[PDB]
Amino acid sequence: RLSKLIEVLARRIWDYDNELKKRFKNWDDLMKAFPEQAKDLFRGWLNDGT
Amino acid sequence: FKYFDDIRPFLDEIYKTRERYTPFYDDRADYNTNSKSYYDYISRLSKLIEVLARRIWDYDNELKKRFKNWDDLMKAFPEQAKDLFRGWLNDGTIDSIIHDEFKKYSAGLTSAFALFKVTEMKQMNDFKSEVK
Amino acid sequence: ENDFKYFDDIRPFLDEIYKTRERYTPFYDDRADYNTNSKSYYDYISRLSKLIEVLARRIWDYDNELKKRFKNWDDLMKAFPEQAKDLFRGWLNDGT
Repeated sequence: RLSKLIEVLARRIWDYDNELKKRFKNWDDLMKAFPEQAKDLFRGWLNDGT
Repeated sequence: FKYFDDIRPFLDEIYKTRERYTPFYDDRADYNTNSKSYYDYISRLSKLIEVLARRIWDYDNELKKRFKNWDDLMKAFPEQAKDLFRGWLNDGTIDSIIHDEFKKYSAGLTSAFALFKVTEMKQMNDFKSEVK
Repeated sequence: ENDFKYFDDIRPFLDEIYKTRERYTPFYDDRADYNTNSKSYYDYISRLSKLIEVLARRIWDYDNELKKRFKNWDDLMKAFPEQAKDLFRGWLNDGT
């Protein structure tokens, strides 16, 4: 039973990896491409309202 | 340090035994009852329950690194917003701010008090026509 | 002053065990074969079992904590244009 239990939580660690590699392929793009996005979104024309 | 290693060469490590030749008739295992096998099995099985907890430490160390990188970039960001605004002032888009600041509000205040003053004057002409 | 005799009322009970600690062999005996029962394998996996389940649950419920921690990332993302326009209206105050 303890062998089955370490197996199933090892599979839980693997789907943490499968989730988290995908999250960091997403996130670090935003942290790499941040200044271009910072120049881009700031030029939106809500500025006259401010 | 994020490495989804692969799933199959870990699930065989829990079902693997070398089975070395420990001799019978020695004092390594005196009574050779089936108890020292249990000790050596469960203690060798609880290695991987340290392993994946170290993997949890790897996750949280990485996320601390991630949010720290974000926090330092947010420290740096007003140094971009300044000189961005200097780009916004040394160009000709001051014609947004001075024209949208000037004309609409000035004409609104002048026409508002002009309408109010002419309406008040019409009220006073009405009032003197009432009085006389 | 002659105070703090808390180091001193220990003295008649600290010489006492030094007296009856090592002068025993004319007064006692070495016989009777007391049995000692000490902890087979079932107490060993007792010592290991609560210890593994108390971190087995505490890595099973890592997902909801991590779910919080990549929820507030997107909370920061949706809070960021507000903070950018709030930063922008700061400098133009002196700017205009």
